[PDB]
Order: sequence, then structure tokens, then C-alpha cells
Amino acid sequence: SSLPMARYYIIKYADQKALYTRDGQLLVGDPVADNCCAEKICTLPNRGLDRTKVPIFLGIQGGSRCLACVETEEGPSLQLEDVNIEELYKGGEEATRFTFFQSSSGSAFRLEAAAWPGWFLCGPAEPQQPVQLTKESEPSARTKFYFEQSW
Repeated sequence: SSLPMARYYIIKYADQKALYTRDGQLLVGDPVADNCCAEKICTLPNRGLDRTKVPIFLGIQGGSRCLACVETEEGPSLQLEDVNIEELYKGGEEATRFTFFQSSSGSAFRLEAAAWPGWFLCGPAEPQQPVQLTKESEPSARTKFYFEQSW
């Protein structure tokens, strides 16, 4: 049976900060200062969700763990889960929780939660704070990421 070919990136935030992982969290900063390397992050399209946008899954560690929304009474947050990116690619409605709409903002990219329209991936404001979701209308530096494709 055919296999998809995931795209890979190094993903940066403002001021050359990079996405990386430690202790089960997706973090942003200088990976080496936190005893890590910049994470090779992969994506695959969610083909069945909305063919008019660019829905994707976001995975770390060769796509072994993927970013998901989790609903709380204070709104959605994000966490990495033990679900691999091929399991999402071949899945169904349960994959919507792991889906983000990828769009351009000039030379940057923004990622909107498919499960929570209007909520976007947001960089941390505190050291060692995981990536956040924020409800942003007017695009800003807080939601702008830089995808540098490697595969």
C-alpha cells in the first residue's frame, strides 16, 4: 500500500528562536541552552477536512508524537500526544483535534486550530512555557512562525 511523504522543517519564531522538545512539551527558544537540538518537525495534509484551506498535522520525533488541542473550561490548550502522524493521515474525524490550518502572513506562517476556529499557535511569553493558543484577530508577531523546509 502507498505511503505518504511527510514534509520536514525547522520551525523558528521571532528573533531566531526555534521549536524544540523536552520532557514531553513543545517549547520555543534556544534549544542548545536547554540541552536540546532544534526539532525536525514534520507535517502531512489532512486531505478530507477542507480542500479550500491547508489543513495539516504537526509531528515531532519522526512523526511519532503529534500536536493536539485539548478543551478546557478556560478554552483550548495544546499538548503533544502519543499518536503518530501516519495514524492521523489514515484516520477520520478524531484527527480534527490534531489539525491546524496553515496560512501565510507575508513571509511567516500562522497555524489555526481546526477544532477551535479563531485560535492560533502562539509563542511563549515565559521561559520554558509550552507553545500556546491565542484568539487573535489582527495578525501579530506572537502568532508568526517561520518554516524552513528540509524535506
